[PDB]
Amino acid sequence: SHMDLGFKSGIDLLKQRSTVWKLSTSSSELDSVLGGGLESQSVTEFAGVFGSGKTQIMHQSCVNLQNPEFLFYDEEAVSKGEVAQPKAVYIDTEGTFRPERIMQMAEHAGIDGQTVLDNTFVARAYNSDMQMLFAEKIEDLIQEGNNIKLVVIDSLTSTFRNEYTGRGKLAERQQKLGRHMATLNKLADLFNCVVLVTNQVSAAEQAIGGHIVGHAATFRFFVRKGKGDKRVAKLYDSPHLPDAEAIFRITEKGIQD
Amino acid sequence: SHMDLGFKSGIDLLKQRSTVWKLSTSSSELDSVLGGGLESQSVTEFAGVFGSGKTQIMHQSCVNLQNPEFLFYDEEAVSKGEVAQPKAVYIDTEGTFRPERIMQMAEHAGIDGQTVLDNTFVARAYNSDMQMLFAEKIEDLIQEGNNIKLVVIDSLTSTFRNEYTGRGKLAERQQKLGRHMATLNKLADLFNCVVLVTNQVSAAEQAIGGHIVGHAATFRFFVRKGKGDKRVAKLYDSPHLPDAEAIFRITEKGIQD
Amino acid sequence: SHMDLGFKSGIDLLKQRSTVWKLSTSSSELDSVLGGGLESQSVTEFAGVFGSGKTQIMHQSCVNLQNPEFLFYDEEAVSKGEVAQPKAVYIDTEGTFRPERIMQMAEHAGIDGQTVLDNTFVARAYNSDMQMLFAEKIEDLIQEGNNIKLVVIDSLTSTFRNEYTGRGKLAERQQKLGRHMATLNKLADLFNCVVLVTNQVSAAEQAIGGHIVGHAATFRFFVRKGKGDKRVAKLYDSPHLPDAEAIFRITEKGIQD
Amino acid sequence: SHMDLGFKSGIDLLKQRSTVWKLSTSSSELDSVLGGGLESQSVTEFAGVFGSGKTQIMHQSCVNLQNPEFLFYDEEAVSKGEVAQPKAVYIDTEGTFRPERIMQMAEHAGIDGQTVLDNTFVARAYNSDMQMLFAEKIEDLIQEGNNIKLVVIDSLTSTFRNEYTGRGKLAERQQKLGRHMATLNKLADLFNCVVLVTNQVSAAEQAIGGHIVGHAATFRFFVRKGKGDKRVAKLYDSPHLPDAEAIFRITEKGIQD
Amino acid sequence: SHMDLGFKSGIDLLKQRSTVWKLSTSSSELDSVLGGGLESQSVTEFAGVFGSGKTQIMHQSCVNLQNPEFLFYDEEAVSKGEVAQPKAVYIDTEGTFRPERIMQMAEHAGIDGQTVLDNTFVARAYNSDMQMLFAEKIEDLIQEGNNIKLVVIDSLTSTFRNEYTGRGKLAERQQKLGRHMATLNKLADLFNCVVLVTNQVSAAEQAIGGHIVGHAATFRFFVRKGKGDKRVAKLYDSPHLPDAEAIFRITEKGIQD
Amino acid sequence: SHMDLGFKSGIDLLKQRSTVWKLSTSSSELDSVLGGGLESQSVTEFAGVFGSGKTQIMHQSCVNLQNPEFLFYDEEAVSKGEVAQPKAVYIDTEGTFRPERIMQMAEHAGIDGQTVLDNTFVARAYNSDMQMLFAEKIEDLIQEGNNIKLVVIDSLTSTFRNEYTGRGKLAERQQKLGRHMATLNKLADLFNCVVLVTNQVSAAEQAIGGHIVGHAATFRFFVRKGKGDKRVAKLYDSPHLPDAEAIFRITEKGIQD
Repeated sequence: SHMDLGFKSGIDLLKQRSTVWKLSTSSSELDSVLGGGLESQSVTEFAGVFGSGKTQIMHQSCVNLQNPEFLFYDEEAVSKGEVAQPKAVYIDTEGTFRPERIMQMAEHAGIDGQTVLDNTFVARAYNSDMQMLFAEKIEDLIQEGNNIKLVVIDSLTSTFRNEYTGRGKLAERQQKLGRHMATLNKLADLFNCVVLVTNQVSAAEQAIGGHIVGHAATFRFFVRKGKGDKRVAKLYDSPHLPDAEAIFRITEKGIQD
Repeated sequence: SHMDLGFKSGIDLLKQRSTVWKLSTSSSELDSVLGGGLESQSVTEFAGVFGSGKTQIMHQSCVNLQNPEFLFYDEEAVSKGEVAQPKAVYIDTEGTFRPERIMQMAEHAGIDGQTVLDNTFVARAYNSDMQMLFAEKIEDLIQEGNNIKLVVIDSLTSTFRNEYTGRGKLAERQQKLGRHMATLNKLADLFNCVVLVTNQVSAAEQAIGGHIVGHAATFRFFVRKGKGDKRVAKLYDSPHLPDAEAIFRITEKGIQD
Repeated sequence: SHMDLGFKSGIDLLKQRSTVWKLSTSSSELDSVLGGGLESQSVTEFAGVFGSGKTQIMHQSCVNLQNPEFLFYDEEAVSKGEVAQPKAVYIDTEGTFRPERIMQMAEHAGIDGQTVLDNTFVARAYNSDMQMLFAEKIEDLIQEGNNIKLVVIDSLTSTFRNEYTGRGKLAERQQKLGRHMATLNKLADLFNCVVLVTNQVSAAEQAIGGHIVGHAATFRFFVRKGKGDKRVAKLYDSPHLPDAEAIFRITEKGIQD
Repeated sequence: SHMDLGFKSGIDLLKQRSTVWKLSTSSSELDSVLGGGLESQSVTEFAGVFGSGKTQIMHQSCVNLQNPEFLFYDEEAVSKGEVAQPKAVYIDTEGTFRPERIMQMAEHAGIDGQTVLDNTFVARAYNSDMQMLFAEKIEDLIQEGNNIKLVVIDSLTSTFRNEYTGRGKLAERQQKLGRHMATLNKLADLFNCVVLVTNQVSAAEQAIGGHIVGHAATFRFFVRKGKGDKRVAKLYDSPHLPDAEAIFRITEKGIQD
Repeated sequence: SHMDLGFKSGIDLLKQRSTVWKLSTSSSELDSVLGGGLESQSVTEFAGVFGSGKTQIMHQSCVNLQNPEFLFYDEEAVSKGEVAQPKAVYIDTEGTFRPERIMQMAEHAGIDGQTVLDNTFVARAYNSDMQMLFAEKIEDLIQEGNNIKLVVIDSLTSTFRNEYTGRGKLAERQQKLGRHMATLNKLADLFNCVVLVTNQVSAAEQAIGGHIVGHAATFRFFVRKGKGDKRVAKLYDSPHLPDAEAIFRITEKGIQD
Repeated sequence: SHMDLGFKSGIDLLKQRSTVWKLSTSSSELDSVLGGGLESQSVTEFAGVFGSGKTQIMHQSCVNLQNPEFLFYDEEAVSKGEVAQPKAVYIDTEGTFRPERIMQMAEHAGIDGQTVLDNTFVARAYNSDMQMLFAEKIEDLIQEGNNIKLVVIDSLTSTFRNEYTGRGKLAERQQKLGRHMATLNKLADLFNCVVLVTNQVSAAEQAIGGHIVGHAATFRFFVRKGKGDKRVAKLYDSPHLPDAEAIFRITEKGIQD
């Protein structure tokens, strides 16, 4: 009864810790910094400038979800049915979803592009209202028998930024964002899935949204452009992992190395 | 089912791509820059100064909609009925609709002007509330048996600009705009129509409304005055078309060359 | 069913045009500048300083409405029944209605004063709420069988200006005003009557209200004080008439010359 | 029918003008400046500094209302029942009602003080909400069978000034005030009574409340202190009376000369 | 019927003055300056710095209410039944109620302390809403049969001051305060009880809350510290008493001299 | 009857004091400064910079709750039943709860860590709404049969601080804060339990939230860093204890000295 009130005993916390599964990024170093891969029941943020690869990682994650081998879990804790026919939701904030990139990534990966597209729900959000409502509707998707295992918010803050210009209404912006973050954390946890969000950085080195976002994101990264198609992801916040940097590349095959 | 919620599988996206039809502008160069013509399912923005041709293109579009040969589409994906007895909605926020100019453009196009007027609904909006409400009521018009295939918003921002003065209400202005842009995209998508919007520019060049408007418009142009009756439309934003310029003219015949 | 939704076809607009009737101002020059007289289906604004004659023109219009020979219309487009037993509504925001001036003007015009006073409804409005509500209640007067054919708002902006002092509530002011402008245009349109409004000006030359008012008034005048009882009305905005000035007098008889 | 809607024909306006009655102020010169006495159906304002005699005039009006001979009216237009058992309402905003002063003025005028106190309702208002609600409830007092013929608001702006400090809420204060003025004029008009209000002045020389109050007060005075107990009431605004000054005194007998 | 609407005839007002009773403060000088003691049907305010004795006066009053000889009234206007089993309500804003101080004052006064504690209702208010609701619930305590004859608000403004920072919120703070003052005056008046409030002062010399409070407090004191155990209460606002100072002391017995 | 209305007689207050129990902090000096231990029916605040020991005290309290020898109470006033099977609520605002730390503290204290984890409900709050709602839901946990005797709010203000930036919202922040403080006090009082909260400090040494928080917290500490693992807890606000400092240490066993 208590868990229905949003509470969890210390024992409930430990138990649920065993049902955590992870999704590979197709990058050795990146998976390593992640301590296995992208964790479920948590929100992972990739913040950087445009072209840094935040969106590539999002597309790559939708493809990988469709490869049974890219999902790592404790067999005696997570049944094979729990992760069967896994579906992905991609909330698109600026029209960044590219089906052809999904195909390309699928092909070079030996996955059926057709299947990734068929199992990835795309929601085009033109304002913060839609963005937040789509997130909440993910429960409805799961209620219609869709095993949503990956939620992608690309991007987390552009609609809020575009709607709240002026530090005179920043509090209203922060509260709405905090509400969205609670929703994102709620579905990662209640539906044992991984939630990923992309974000931008401001002038001195912080992801947009302040602490309201930061205190609510379990894993946080800054993504920088190396030379050429190289990228470096820096994990600077995680509950128990060490801060570390991982280098990788973005090619015709997607995320690699 | 998922579609009921606003989500589209990647496969659905590809499928909807096939039903996109285009409307000619009566200018080869502009049509070529558009990659064929003004696209259904998208919001196309024409931004420029007063007298730059924005309103003329809107009128030309209403006339052209009444000539079957001016609509281009895949006869394998779009039935004749889908585009039969097509009608236009012209939401006029400053009193720019001119039935006599419609008559003229039609006459010179070998199109009956009476037919254009009989199939063009004009909605005079004196404030932003009326403007947004009219846009929402387009669904009610369709539901009455009117095959709306062209929606013109001339102009998109004059009302919002006349109401929200001072950067102290900008947030509210931006949120109302975002709501309007969402509705415009919804009409274009759910009813497979072409949605055109005219807009102004501000001081190195930007269409009024910032990113809330920009991010939500699929095709964006800046229209400039050339010598005499000449004009140049510069497409600077599109999903996959190259950024190019097209020259054309505004004559007694309408848009030409 | 479309007109029920506030939409009108191009054809409906032309048909609309055929039923327009005009009201003489008693000034040959002003009538000429107007293209015959004050048009129904449009809002006509007279802006200027106190004493420029705006209020005098409003009273003169109420008197002239009671002279069948001062209403010009196409007999084959408008029945004598539509313009029969015409009544006026005068919404007064500063207590400028003078029954004695009505009497004096009538007498000197060979019109029965009592008939003018008996067919002129006066509404004293002390704030914008009353002002706007009276305008909306004009529809109710009509249902009860009153052939309202002339609506006077003297003055248009006095109350809004007295309530929304400070450019900090200007946005709300502009929106309330836009709502009122829409209602005034609706009365003129739906009930085929002439709507006149008085207004003030400010510096380097503009009627109070900005574009929210400007875009919503079809005929716009600046009225200036000439020498003695002479006045000059300058039409600087109309759909198709030329910009021109008219000189007249305000005498014991009312508007003349 | 049109009466229900707040509208009145020019004829009704003239008619109602015949039912106006006046209340003597006990001062010959002041009664003369007033054109006979304080008029019913109008709001009369007395603005001045503290100690200028405003409150004394309010008390003297409550006393005089109980002497049948201090009410002047057209016996052919106003019935004796209309002015029978007249009662006053004194809305007290700073605890200025003084029953002993009523007693003193009454006896010195040969009126039974007990009768005055017995027919004078006092409403102590501690904030603007109470002040306004009390004024609206005067209608309910009349609806219960009380012939309310005099309404005193002492003072009109006191509570508004105390509540709306800072000019960032001035618009809200001006609108609330405008709503209050509407109510005061409504009771004067609908129940044919005299409404008196006291007010303060500020820097040059203007009653507090601006035009919102000013356009809504039919007769306006500035009361000044003369030598000793002498006072001068200056009428600076009236519909058809000349602007003039009246000197009078405040003694044990009340207002005199 | 008029009283039901909040109005009172002038006769009513006089009838009410006769039922006024007073509560001794234990200080000869203070009682003399008050005209006999703390008056019922009025709000009495003691303003000053921390340690000036405001709270001690509140405590002494709760104790004194339980000694019949400390209540002064006219037997012909107030029945012994009306003042029998009197009870006090103490609204505590910072946790200043001290049962041990009550016991002490009682003991030294020959009054049973348990009787005092048993007949004193304490309400700990942590914010303005609770403070305001507690005052309104006093009516409910009375309806339940409790003869509430004294209400202490310690302090009047602490919560309001803690919740409202910025001159841009001052308007809302003043209106909430005005609503609270209305309630305090209403219970003093309707239930014939004495209402006491403590307040702070600010720079030049005024009690916090401005005129909204000042205009609504019938008796007002500034309480200063003298030498050692001495304190001076200065009555500077009363409807009919002279402005005067009372010196008293805060001792083990409580208030004395 | 009055208990329902939120009022407590002075006798109720004394009787209430009789049932207060205290919880050991495992620090002899700190327990001494506290007059015995953390008191039920009160809110105790620990303010200090990050790493000062606040969160550690919260964890140590959850652990100590499960050792009956650490709860001190009057057996004549409090039954073994009231404190039997006590449970704790830990509202986690930044993700600071650590089950492993709970295990370690228990283990080294001779307490079964599994028992502590099993009887401690954790609530992760990502915004002020959630934070406040969990607090209120504690009534539900108790209703469902859980003997909640310890409530931890870690931290009290990080969410409010992250949501309300700028002085233009400070009033709204203070009021939300006030409501939350009232709720915390209410559960401490009604369910006879200990309520602990952690807070930050700013600039000239004050806990965040100002007086709105300060006035509502019965025991207030500023916790600072000594040398190495030493810490000093300074009690600067209590109802009857002396202001004093207690040095303690944070080690593998937990809070000690």
